[PDB]
Amino acid sequence: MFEARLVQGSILKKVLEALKDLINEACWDISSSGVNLQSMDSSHVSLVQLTLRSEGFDTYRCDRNLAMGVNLTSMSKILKCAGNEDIITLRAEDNADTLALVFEAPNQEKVSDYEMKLMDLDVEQLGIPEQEYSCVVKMPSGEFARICRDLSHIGDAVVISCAKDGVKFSASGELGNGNIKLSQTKEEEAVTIEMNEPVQLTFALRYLNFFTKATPLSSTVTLSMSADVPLVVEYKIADMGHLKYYLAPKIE
Amino acid sequence: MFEARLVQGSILKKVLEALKDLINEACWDISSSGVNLQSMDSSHVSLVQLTLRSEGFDTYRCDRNLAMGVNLTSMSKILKCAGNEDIITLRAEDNADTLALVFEAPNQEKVSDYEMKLMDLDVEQLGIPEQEYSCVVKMPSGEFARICRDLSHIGDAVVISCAKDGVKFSASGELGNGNIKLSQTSNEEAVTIEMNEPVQLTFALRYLNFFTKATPLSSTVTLSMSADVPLVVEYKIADMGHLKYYLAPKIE
Amino acid sequence: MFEARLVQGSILKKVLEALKDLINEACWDISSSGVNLQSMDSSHVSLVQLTLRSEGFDTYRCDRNLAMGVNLTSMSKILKCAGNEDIITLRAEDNADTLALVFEAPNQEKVSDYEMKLMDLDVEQLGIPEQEYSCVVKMPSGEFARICRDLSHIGDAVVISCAKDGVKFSASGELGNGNIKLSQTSEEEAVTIEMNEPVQLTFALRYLNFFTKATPLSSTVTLSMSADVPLVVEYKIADMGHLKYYLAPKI
Repeated sequence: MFEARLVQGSILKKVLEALKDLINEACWDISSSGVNLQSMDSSHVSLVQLTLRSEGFDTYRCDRNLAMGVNLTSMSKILKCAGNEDIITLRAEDNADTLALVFEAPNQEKVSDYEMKLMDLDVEQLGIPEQEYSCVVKMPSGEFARICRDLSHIGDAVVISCAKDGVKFSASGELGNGNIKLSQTKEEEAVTIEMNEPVQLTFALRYLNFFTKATPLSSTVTLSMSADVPLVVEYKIADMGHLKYYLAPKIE
Repeated sequence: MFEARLVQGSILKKVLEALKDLINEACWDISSSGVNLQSMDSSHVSLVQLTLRSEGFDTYRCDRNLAMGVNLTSMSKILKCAGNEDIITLRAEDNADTLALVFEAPNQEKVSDYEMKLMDLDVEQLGIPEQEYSCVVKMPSGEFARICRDLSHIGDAVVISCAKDGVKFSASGELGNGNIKLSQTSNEEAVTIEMNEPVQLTFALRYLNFFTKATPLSSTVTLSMSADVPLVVEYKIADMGHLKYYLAPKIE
Repeated sequence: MFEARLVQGSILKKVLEALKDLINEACWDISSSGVNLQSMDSSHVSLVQLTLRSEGFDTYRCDRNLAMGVNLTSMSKILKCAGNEDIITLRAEDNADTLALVFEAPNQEKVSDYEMKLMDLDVEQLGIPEQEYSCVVKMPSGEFARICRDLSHIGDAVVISCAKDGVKFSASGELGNGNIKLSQTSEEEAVTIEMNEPVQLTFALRYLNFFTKATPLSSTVTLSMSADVPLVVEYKIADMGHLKYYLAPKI
C-alpha cells in the first residue's frame, strides 16, 4: 500500500510532458527511498532516468516495493486534468491493478479523483556506471533549448566543442553552417565550466530537442561529457531529485 | 422595417462563435419583444435557444415581424470584421432578402458597413415545454468548460451526479476513469445548488464541449436537470437575454 | 570585402519574414550607397523593392559592388537564430561563394556566427519609373492589415475608392458584400490623403495580404495609386530606407 502526496503538482505535470513523446511505456520503481523510473526511448538510443526522493514529498508511505507499468501518454492525459497549482496525491493498494491520483485545488472546493489502468512490462534494469566526466557545462535550460532548437534549422547534428574559455555549438547542412559561441561568466543564469580535459563530441539534434521538453522543470541544465561515453543532460527538480537524459555520441 | 443598435458588439460576435459550428443554418425570429433564434443542431440531438430582448438594445425598432434565414457560418465571417469594442447595428427593409450590419468604431474615424444575403428556411418550432427542474447548479462558466474539456480525454460521456453537498462529474473509458467533485460555497465565482430531488444523469461530452463555446458570454453557467427530461445549459447574456442549450440524457 | 554592421538586428529579421513566402530566390545588390534588393514574386505579379541605405548601418564598408544570390527561405532560417535585440553584422570576403552573418547579444554573453551558401541567379531586373500619383493615402500599417485580412473572408478582390473626405475599401462575394469607410483626421496614427484626382481601383486581396507581412517594420503604410499603373504599398524602414510592394490592378 503506497501513498505519496506532492504539494507542487506542477512537478509531476512537467515531468510527463518531458517524457510522453520520448517513451511510450515505462516502469515506475516505487520504494521507501522514493519514486524512480529508468527506461530507453522507443528507438533504443537515449536513456532516461528519473529520481524523486521520498524526502521531497509532503507525505510518503511505501510498505511494499511496487513496479507499476504505465502508458506515459495515458498518464500525461490524466495530469492535464490537474491545474499547475494543484496538490497531487499518488495512491496504490497492495493487491493492485490500478494507480489512483487525487488533485486538490488551492481553494479546495474542488477535488478531482482519477484512477489509471496499469499494465504488464518485462523491461530489464540497466547499468548506470558512476563515471567522472571531462567537461561539465552548467548553463541556463532556456539557452540550451534555444540553441538546440535553432541549429535544427541548419543541420541534423550538433558538435559540442568545450574549452576553458567557454563552449561552442556547431552545425552544418544544405543551406550553410553555424557556430554558437558561449563564454564563461552572472548572478542567476550563468555559464560555468568544470573542465578536466578538452572535449569535442557530435550528437543528433533530434534527440536533444526531446530532452529540452524538461526545460520547465529547471532554470539551469548541466551537460556532462567525456569521449567514447554517453552525454548526460541533467535537469534538476530542485530540492527533490533530478531528471537525467543520456545520449550516445556519433562515430565520425 | 427593422433597426436594432447594440453598443456591446462583442455580445453579437461571441454568440455566433458559440453557434456557427453547432448549427449551419438557422431562422432569426425578429419581434417588437426582441431577437430570437431556436434551432436543432446539424445532427438533430441538441436544441439551441437564443433570446436577446429589445430592452437590451440601445435603439430598437421593429414594425413587422421578420423571419430571416441565415447561414451562421457566413454571418460569423462578417462579424469577424467587427472589433470587440465596435457598436453593431442590425437593419432590414420590408420585403427583405438581406441583413445589414454596421460597425462603428470607438475611435469614431472608421465605419464598416456590410450586407449579408439571407436564405429560405423551413422551421418546425418544437414546443420547449417550460418545466421546473430537480437540480439547478449555478457554477463558473470556465470551470464547466475546464471539466468538460478534461473528462473528454478520459471518456465519451460525463455522468453528472448532483446532491445537496455539491456536484460530481464522472467519466469512464479505455485508459481508466475519473471523478471531479465540486462542493457548494459560503460567499463572484461560486458553486450554488437548488436541489428538490437528488439526480444522476449521463450526457455525451462531445455535445457539452460544443455548448462551452458560449463561455465568453458569461462568468457563470447554470445547469438544470430532472430525470427523463433534457438538460438545460444556460449562459446569461447579462441584462439582455440568454443562450440556452438543451441535451437529451443517455438511456441505461 | 563587404562589412555592414546593424545594431537594430530586428530590422533584418522583420524584412525576411515579409519576403520569404512572397519570393524564394533574390539578388542582393550591395553598393557603397547601401544594400538593395529588387525582385518579382514567384508568379510574376507583384514587384518588391528593398532599400537599406549605408547611412543607416552603424558600420559600413563596401570596396567592390557585390551581387549576392540568396535563397530567402534559407536566409530567414538563419535570422531566426538571431534574437530581436541582437546586433547583426553582414560580411563577405570577395573571393567568395558565401555571406557570413554574426549576431551578438546586447549583453554579449553569446555570439552566434553563421555562414550561408549563395547561388547563381539571372539578374533580369527591369526597373519602373518614379511616377507622380493621383491619390497618396497614408494610414496605420495595422489598420491596413486588419482591413485586407477581414475583407478576404468577404471576397477575393478589394476595391480601393479614394476621395478627398477619406478612403473606402469594398469587396463582394458569395456570402454578401462589404464597405470599410475610413475618413481623414485633424497625430501618431492618422489617416491623411494627398489627392490630385479621384481614383477607384481593384486589386487581388491574396497579394495585399502578402505585403502586410511587412507591418512589423512600420507604424504607418502609404498607398500610392493612379489609373492604369501599379499600386505602391510602401513600408518605411524609418531613418534608413524603405520596402515597397508594387501590384497590377485588375481590368
